[PDB]
Amino acid sequence: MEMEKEFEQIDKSGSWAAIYQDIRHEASDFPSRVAKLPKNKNRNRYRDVSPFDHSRIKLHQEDNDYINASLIKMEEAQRSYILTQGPLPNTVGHFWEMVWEQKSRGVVMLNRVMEKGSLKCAQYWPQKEEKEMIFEDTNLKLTLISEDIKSYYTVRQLELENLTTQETREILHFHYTTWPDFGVPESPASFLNFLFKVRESGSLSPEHGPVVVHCSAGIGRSGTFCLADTCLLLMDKRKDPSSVDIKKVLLEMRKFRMGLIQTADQLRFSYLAVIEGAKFIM
Ligand SMILES: CN1CCN(C(=O)Nc2ccc(F)cc2)CC1
Repeated sequence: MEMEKEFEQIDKSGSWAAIYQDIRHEASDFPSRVAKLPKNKNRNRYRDVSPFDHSRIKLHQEDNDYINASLIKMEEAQRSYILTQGPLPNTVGHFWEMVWEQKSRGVVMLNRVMEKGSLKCAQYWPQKEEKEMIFEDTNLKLTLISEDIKSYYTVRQLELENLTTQETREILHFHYTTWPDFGVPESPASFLNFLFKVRESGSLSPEHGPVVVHCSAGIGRSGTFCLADTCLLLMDKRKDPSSVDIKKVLLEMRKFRMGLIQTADQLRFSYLAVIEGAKFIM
């Protein structure tokens, strides 16, 4: 079926939970043996969210190459993304090592450091220009260059220096700051505006390594971001845009990381975002 009318048909019939449970039943199951090794317990935020072995990002290190991060490679859309958990106190150096080694240009953050009165990720970037951060375990230096605070999101320019080689690179930090503590946004308008700002920066384009996207677990809000982006790109590329099937795209993405889209409300919000976004594109 088309999307917008499939949408009203699920609303009128109140069957979002049944649609979402079908997706969960059909999703791929691949091994995640490296994630479950005992030496990696303090590298995982949640015991039930792990990268598959076949798609995990490897650190360029011979001691321990493990990070909770996955490469999502979308062949028809010609887009790639790295989806990862919010960094932990003992993985902030690994996080920036990955950004460096994968040649990423942008980092997309969809959570606040504290939500619901608890810490959802480490404070992994500097908040003042004159107070830079040094990650001694991976030999990197990170400096805040500029910050632009808007009503729904903040954009930061950061300098990452590889202290072994003295090479430097400019990294863009795109921080969506207004996702509610509970539920999903009422309108997709600010989320779509944010997606378009990431696109306009070049961070999603083939001349760079894959964008790094995270929330707390790296599957819920993060899944909504890449699902909406890929569906809108396919609607531009194909002769028949009504052939784009958001459930099929989501199942393809779940071949590369488990659990993408965590609730039926997140699934409905993803439909809404693609539907409204397709009208603005034209
Ligand atoms: C002001 N300009 C913007 C480009 N720029 C940069 O560093 N790009 C980049 C390339 C490759 C990579 F992996 C990360 C960033 C700094 C100079």
